[PDB]
Amino acid sequence: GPLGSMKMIEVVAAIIERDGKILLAQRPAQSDQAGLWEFAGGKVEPDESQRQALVRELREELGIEATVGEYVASHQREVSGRIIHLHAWHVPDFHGTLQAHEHQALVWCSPEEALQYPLAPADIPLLEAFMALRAARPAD
Repeated sequence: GPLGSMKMIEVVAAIIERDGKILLAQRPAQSDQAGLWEFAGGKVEPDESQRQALVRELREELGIEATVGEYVASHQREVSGRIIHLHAWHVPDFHGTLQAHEHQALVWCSPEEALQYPLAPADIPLLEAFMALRAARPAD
């Protein structure tokens, strides 16, 4: 029925895996509290590429020039009628040093460890399949 009657909000999430651990950045929304970490990334403008968005967003937020390669998983959710389309992609390489611009703390923790923390509701299904990818291995 309604296709174009809905608009998608595209968001790319970068899974920065170094040493076997993933990069988590502390940032909530309107919460006066902290402790909840998120997977760094950003919203995708239609005129920019999904990989390009991650690369530039991480360059702006994390001060790193990331190299996008292997896709992990995608998750869909809604924001008052609008469908947000999140892509968790694994960046196997990054140029620079990770810094937190719009984020408070930056931590490296293993996939299994990460899902035991207060991750955003969208980041959970994404990490679930990331650790799934390492444990089941789609290459078999």
